[PDB]
Amino acid sequence: NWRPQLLLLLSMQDVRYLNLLNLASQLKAGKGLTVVTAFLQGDPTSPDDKKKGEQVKARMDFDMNQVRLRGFAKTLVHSEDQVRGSMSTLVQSVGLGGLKPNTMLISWPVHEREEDMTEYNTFIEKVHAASINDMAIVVAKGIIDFPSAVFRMSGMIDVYWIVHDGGLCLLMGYLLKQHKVWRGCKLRVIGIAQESDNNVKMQEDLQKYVYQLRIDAKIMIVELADPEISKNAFERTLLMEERTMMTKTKKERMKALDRSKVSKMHTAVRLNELLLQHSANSQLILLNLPKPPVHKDQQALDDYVHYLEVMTDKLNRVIFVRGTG
Amino acid sequence: NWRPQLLLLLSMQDVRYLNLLNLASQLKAGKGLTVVTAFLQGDPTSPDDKKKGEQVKARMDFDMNQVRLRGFAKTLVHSEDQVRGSMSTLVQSVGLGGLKPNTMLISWPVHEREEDMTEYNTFIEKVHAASINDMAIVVAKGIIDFPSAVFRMSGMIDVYWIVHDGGLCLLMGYLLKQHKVWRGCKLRVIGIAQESDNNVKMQEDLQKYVYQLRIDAKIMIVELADPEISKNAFERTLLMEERTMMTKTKKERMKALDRSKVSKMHTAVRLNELLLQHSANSQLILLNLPKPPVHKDQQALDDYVHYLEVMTDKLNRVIFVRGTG
Repeated sequence: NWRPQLLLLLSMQDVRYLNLLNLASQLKAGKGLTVVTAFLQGDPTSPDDKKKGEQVKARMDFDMNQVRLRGFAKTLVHSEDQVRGSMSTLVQSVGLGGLKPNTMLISWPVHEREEDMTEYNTFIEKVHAASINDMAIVVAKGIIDFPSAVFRMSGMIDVYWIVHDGGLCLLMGYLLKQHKVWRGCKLRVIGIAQESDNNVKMQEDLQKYVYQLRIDAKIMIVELADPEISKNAFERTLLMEERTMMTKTKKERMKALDRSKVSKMHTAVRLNELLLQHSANSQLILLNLPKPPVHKDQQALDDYVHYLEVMTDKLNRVIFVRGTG
Repeated sequence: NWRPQLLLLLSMQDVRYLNLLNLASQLKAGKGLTVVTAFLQGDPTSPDDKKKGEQVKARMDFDMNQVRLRGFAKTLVHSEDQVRGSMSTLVQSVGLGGLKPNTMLISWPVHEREEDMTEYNTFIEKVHAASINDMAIVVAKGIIDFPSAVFRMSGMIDVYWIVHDGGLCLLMGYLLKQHKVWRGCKLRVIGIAQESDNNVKMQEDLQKYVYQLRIDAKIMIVELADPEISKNAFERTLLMEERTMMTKTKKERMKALDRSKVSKMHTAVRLNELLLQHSANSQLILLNLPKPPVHKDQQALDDYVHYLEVMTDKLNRVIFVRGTG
């Protein structure tokens, strides 16, 4: 009976903003209390930037009211080279006064021009900040944009349950299904079977699970080692590896790290082929968000983001979800 | 009938910490709700630094309990190069959950070894952060240390009322006078008369003021242009200026800026002579905190701090106070 209490993080300078408000409102369906915080780059000691920030806050309060999202907004002014500590401090200090959000909601980072680099470069920090402060995190990904309360969807919502998460992905999909925007859809729960798993038992146990929770969902089990999917993904990967192509203890440590990199890339591509085969036309896909790298290198962030962009390439809407423990 | 609701800021690594708790407790006398935040330098994405931070928080909760200061504590982990944005963000975001501190309490910054430079270099930022977020600020200065509830003081508390502050300095002194530690003292309100002020009228009007507020305070008016004080300060300044000694529009702009620097230094020294003449043996001195520089240069901070250190040199305990407007 746990439900998300949301904390939205945004960077200010329009589409991703209103999309995020719409998703937040549909998750909450008028209940709860949501905190929306916008980060505005400027001088935190300047009165002119302060009232600029309170104009933004007023505009955000109006918007929340329009999408019928119950809560309040807050603007935070930071200087450019301090966005990192300002964000992580907000997460540690939110609800010093009483409320405590248990769920962070953010947008997938953009990284096409130089303006976006502050939001791209803090992505891993935000993911770590959530789990370290006992919050789930939700990451919305999509250039195909998100419906408002004016629309009625009725296609597929696919929950891929491929990690032990206590059913967190499933809860998010079930919660959307309760809102009128998504109520018409068909919920599907897709398990991915490894070579040693028992597909029939996975199907039966998932069916008994949703039956006992009285959830109207279809159950499907797909094979990660599918011959066709594996051949296709391998051939695709080799072509990708050629584009971006344009003593003993530390030796073998180097080989092992490269091995795992190549292996992780082949896996991402195989997952993408599987998602395209089964959910190319799905209106919503919910996935676990994998553990981010422990290291702060720029290559580590670039690799993490690329892994996930490759994995979810050419899909419509993806929501990544990650809990705490 | 306004009263301060405190927010203490500390940097962690012992004496200044407990001194600050004692002053906070004496201002509040068991009432209100106080937030104590400690800044711990580390990795905000590291679990090991997180539970380190919660040990500190537990130790602080115990200490507040001992000095009978009602409220709670919070530890914030930041990296070293992000202390600036982490502090200013805490001030903007404290009481997102309900409570709203209206008064920041900090310690005068230390700047003797390289460990202190993070706290010294954020001093002006903290002063601006308070006023921009509609908070008064209180700055405790003293190497001669502060009494705990075990002691009874009975010397002089001198409120220098030399700026239009709505009586904020006086309120702070009156509040201490209500606590048993300071109740035995004699409160003195000292006005400083410029050459064109009318000393007799200043005295009469201050006496009628405290009479109508039913405050037991003595009233004294001193002359800033005192011949002896002015001669002494001038001779002292010339000696100081020799130690640290070891087209037309921008020309005159340069001369004017140097003029005001030399003039500000002579004034600081004159004020210090006046405070030593009248309050050398006072147990507590309360002063307005002057507007900090608008510029972020390192020389601007160095000059601001030096001005105030020169002004309050060789005194026992000084509390600077600054409101909002």
